[PDB]
Amino acid sequence: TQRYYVERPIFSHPVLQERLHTKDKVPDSIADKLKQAFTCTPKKIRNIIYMFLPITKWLPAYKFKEYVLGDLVSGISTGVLQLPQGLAFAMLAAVPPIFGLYSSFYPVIMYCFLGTSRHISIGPFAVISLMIGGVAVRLVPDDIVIPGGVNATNGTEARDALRVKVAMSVTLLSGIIQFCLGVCRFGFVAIYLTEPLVRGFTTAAAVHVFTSMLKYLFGVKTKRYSGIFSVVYSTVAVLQNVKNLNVCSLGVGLMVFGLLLGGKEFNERFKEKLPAPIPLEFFAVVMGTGISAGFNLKESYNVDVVGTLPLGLLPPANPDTSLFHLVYVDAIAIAIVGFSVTISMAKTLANKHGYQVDGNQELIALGLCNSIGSLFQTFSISCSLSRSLVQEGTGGKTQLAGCLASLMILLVILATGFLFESLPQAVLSAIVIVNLKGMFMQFSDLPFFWRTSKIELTIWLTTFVSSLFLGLDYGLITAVIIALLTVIYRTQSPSYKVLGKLPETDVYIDIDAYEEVKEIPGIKIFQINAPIYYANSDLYSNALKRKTGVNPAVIMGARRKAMRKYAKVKYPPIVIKSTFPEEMQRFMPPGDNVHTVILDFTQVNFIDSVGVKTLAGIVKEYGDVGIYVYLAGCSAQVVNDLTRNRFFENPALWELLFHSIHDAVLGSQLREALAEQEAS
Amino acid sequence: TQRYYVERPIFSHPVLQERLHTKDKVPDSIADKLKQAFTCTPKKIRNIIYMFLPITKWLPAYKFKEYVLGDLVSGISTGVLQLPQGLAFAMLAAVPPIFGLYSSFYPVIMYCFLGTSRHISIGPFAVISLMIGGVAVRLVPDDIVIPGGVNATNGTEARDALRVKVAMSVTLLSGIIQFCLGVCRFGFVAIYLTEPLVRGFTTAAAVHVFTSMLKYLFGVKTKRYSGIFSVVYSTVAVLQNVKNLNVCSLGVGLMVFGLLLGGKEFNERFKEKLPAPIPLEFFAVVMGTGISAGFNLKESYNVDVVGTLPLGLLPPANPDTSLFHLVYVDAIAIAIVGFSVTISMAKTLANKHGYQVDGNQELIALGLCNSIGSLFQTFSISCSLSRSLVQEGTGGKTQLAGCLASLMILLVILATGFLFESLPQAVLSAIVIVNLKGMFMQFSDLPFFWRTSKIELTIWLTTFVSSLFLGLDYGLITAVIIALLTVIYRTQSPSYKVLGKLPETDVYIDIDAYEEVKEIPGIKIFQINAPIYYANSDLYSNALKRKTGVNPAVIMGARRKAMRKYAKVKYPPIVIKSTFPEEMQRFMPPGDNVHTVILDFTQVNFIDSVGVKTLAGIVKEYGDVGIYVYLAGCSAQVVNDLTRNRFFENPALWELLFHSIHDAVLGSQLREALAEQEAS
Ligand SMILES: CC(C)CCC[C@@H](C)[C@H]1CC[C@H]2[C@@H]3CC=C4C[C@@H](O)CC[C@]4(C)[C@H]3CC[C@]12C
Ligand SMILES: CC(C)CCC[C@@H](C)[C@H]1CC[C@H]2[C@@H]3CC=C4C[C@@H](O)CC[C@]4(C)[C@H]3CC[C@]12C
Ligand SMILES: O=C(O)c1ccccc1O
Ligand SMILES: O=C(O)c1ccccc1O
Repeated sequence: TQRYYVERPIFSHPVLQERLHTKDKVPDSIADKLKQAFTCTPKKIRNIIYMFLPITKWLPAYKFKEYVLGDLVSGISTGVLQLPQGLAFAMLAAVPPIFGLYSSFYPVIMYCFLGTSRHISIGPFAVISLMIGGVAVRLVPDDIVIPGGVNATNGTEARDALRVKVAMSVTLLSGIIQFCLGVCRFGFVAIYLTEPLVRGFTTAAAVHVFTSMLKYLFGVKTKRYSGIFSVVYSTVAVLQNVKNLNVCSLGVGLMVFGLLLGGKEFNERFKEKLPAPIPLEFFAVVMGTGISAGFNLKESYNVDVVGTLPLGLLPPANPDTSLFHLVYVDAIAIAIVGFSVTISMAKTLANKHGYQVDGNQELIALGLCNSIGSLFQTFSISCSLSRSLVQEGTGGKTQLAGCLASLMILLVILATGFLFESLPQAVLSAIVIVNLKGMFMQFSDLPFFWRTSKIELTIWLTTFVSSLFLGLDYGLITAVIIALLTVIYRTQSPSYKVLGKLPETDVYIDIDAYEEVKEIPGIKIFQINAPIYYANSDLYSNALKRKTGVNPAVIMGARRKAMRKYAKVKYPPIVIKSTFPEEMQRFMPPGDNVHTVILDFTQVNFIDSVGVKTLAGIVKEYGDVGIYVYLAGCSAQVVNDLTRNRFFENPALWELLFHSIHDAVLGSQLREALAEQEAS
Repeated sequence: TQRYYVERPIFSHPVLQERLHTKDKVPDSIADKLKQAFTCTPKKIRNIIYMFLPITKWLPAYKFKEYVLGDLVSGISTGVLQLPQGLAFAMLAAVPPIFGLYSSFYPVIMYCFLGTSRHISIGPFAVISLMIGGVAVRLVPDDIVIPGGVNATNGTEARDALRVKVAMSVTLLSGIIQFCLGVCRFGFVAIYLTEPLVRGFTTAAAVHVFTSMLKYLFGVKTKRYSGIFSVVYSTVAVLQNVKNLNVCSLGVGLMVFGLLLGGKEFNERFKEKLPAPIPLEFFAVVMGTGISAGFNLKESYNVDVVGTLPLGLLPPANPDTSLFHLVYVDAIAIAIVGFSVTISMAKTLANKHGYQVDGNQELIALGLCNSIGSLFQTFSISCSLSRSLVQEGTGGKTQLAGCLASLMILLVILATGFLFESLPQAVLSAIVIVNLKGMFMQFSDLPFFWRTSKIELTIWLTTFVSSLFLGLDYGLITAVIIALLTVIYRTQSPSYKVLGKLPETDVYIDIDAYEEVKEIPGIKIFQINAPIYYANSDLYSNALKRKTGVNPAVIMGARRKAMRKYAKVKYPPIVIKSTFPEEMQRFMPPGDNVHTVILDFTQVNFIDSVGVKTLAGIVKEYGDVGIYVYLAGCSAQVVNDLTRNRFFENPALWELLFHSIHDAVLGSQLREALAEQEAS
């Protein structure tokens, strides 16, 4: 075995520097640092193509034997869920339902070619649908008259067409913004989305969607509220109008809701019994449409249905740029929110399955998908939380599962779009509510974060409140800023400790922690685990004067008190010897007689101009009353900050630095002993 | 002499903890922590009275012999400057000039009793006057007709009265806000005003005031612009209308401007020749009014003058609360800006003269001053930069200098208010411009901050730009947020270093720095001088895998490449031994053969849940390829973060911690030697 044993002279700063000679670095010209980027070797261009076109990467290396069954089952199980969710989100956007299926096919196909993550199901999203519907209603209210040959029997088809055009324009603008952000390498901002913030934002969005689904379930009409305090206004509106509900719609919605809970719990408790989970949503919609067609609930009890569904695909429609100046803000908000949600899901799924995703490629893929979708009659979309988990939980392994879902959505569009025209809105509302239960389950993080780390609990609660009451567009920004400022709070509330020396060793630990550490007499040690930047210097000085019990101001006051009570280019020395008579010392109230204060800088990352000024003031003031101050553990970075500022214009301040606490202790003790020698 | 010498066993975590026994703390009940606050000893109540009423402190201890002359000279020299500045700021607020003298007397008298700082000259401020004028014009335009018995010969007196009432209401609201903030102990926020931010904000405000003074100097009329892009719009407006200037007003303004520069430079170069500096502003206004009265410039050349000045004080006027819902935002902005500026000046003057100021008492004093001034026909004010520098520079020592200035302003109000009625606006504009030169001089910080610290230069430029183009109300908030986020940027761009061991000692320094440090073979050391919070873990992992040249992913890839090329409750061990055949090692491209990676945690202040997850992933992944990872310098705080999270559910991870880099090196070397022993 071996024991920790080192023998060496006391390493102050000048003693250590005379033993070290700076190395000569190799400068890299900014001109020669650009030439090597244009070698254009086949490997480099192949890597670039692989980066921009991930389909060329994971498709040739497709391991058939263990991917075919999982991909097929996951694709079927996610398409059967994407259909009712697509229709439901279409109605939330104040657009005809067929546009939900239009928006659930083109971007999925494009993301199967341009996407990096291989476990997310891109498609219609509830939050994006809500925001698109809000802007569509804001631009096009229910009071627009068009004399385009239509008689007095207006079916509001013109209003729906204008709303569709508004959604297309804002989607195209959001896609262009996302593409421009992606090519600008901005996707590096996704790292600021901490896990508690994402969980809180998703839960708040889940509450918004759940409360926005109540009017669809009950069947009562209610004007849509968008903006600040939207959730509370919407819920009080639906509560005021609840007296005029539709009994049959509520009954069928509650029945399918209970059936969905029963089936989901059955699958959960019979997980081992199944080779592949049964698609419950498909059975739910089949039952709903069968009953509705059986009893003709559209008119017999005034139970509104999804409506007619035209067939056939549409040729590309070149949009107009006449609405950009009206919806430019909301398009930016849509792009930011969609990218944030999709990057959070892609990152967490990649971490779970052991790989990596690219933020910039995600932005580029979303931008191209949204833009070309706007050319192809499609509104803005992003990743979907519940749908992606359903696709993965059933054995999703590559992105071909999304392609299969897109293909079956195409099949429904072309062939059996008429079959679902009688589906009541209650079934879709209950399906959305039941699939959103997984997001209600995230309240378990409240006691958990309370036990583990209260700062993250504060971030979670602040994000949830800011995204619930205020609009989702600005709640995310507010939560991000609060999360960033929590670091500032942490650096403004550090742990000031006074250290003591373990006997016979060099381990220095807090004096009030372990009952065996003993403070060295005449030497006080202070430690701060935080930088000394502008918003921290004053607190550091106050803590130094309070914890150590050595305040030069009160020392001078007591010295003058004893004085009045008894009576009835070169630089000056940093430490002024105590010009206090020994006879006057008899009238000097007792004290610890501290002769040196050691400052620990091992846990100080940086110091700025305000910090340097405060440190110089501390050194000068403490030296005024004849108390030496040494800095221990000054890293090379902090030494550079001190040198850059005006701290070291007096060369005699070089010797105050040291390398370790024990080095400073040995130096101070040796200096005291040397001063003892010449005393007598 | 003594040499650094320590002999001790290797201190891992369990070895150190078995030698330490936790002390028992003394709990302080939240109930008994409140009882001692109500002792109500005479000393405590005396201290409270001293805190709330600083006049009771520095007045009884007034040292006459060295304060009388300095206070008198400073008070005279600051009153003679406060008068023209008060009149000039009155006209900038779109109120009759007499209200400038009303606002220059009451709050100065009150701050002489309720103020803490003893070197600032409270009074009218250019920025506050500009904002008050902006809100007054916004509420009361030039198109208001009142049929209150006034004939068609309307002198716009009603419009001026409404503007005065608006200013009074907003001033009272701002005063109430300041008082409520002060009693709430909110004045603790003043620490976020770093020096570069304050300097940049003051320079931007100086530019705003200078460009707002051009129309007064030239004599041309120009409608006032308030809000975003106010400076550029105002300067292009005054440039477009310059063709209709008044020659005589410009001539007298330039003459007094040149005289002021000449006299100021004369005082600067004859500083030693004077016992007390001559008041140049008084001579300037005397000359201007003498010439204007001599030639009657009010009508002879259409040179506008300050106008008539009514005498006599006014009885208190109880305001109205009918304008709060219109000006509540601007009152809040006024309060914040005024408190920020005054606290910056008070803090810097206290630091210069060696004492301290209280932010909360400053807020309380400003709130009471503004409120009771609004009762006494006075608009909102705060500290004045140039006036305070003039007061302190001539020998201002206590707050009685402000009282003398208030008394002489009262003398002018009561007796000689008519004498200054013919003073041209050109003289006042040139006086404001010449006294604001000291704020133009602050561009010298650009090369200075460029040389010292580029981050503070970025803060300075961002503050200047955000406060120049955008309005001063929101530029301050934007600059504060940017300054706070610079810390986040600093923690996101740390300095990753790979350390080496100085021979025969225990000093570990960067391997690419000093040419004598030598890396220990088989051991790689990594150090980060930043926390490991959520927005930093990914960069830390990438830097660890790049700098040290030990990437487990590429190691596994190379191992599998050699493999395919050659062929033609208990827990598992953390480190899995390399199941790689020695024959396959012959096909394994050469490497450094690193057997242990040491992570330096001496400069890590805190770690959060994301950081803990990343650290656990690093440990597991590095142990997968048979590479031990040790943590060195884990402080008790970081150990607490790791324990609170789920890092230590496997007790075998306790031994991975250590106390110092050399301890970890010795432990790893000893473990390798022990593994060597049983090999053969
Ligand atoms: C620490 C953080 C929160 C500081 C910055 C907060 C900013 C981004 C917040 C605080 C107050 C917010 C505003 C509050 C209310 C509204 C009205 C609403 O109809 C549109 C958004 C808007 C205008 C918000 C925009 C974002 C906002 C200005
Ligand atoms: C945290 C970092 C990004 C700084 C944030 C600065 C925020 C709070 C600033 C910057 C730009 C500001 C906006 C600029 C202009 C206007 C128009 C005005 O009629 C009302 C206030 C309003 C809407 C401001 C609100 C506050 C604002 C949004
Ligand atoms: O339906 C979803 O998948 C969903 C996901 C997140 C938030 C609200 C939602 O409705
Ligand atoms: O007159 C001043 O002292 C002053 C100070 C700061 C900004 C504008 C100003 O006019």
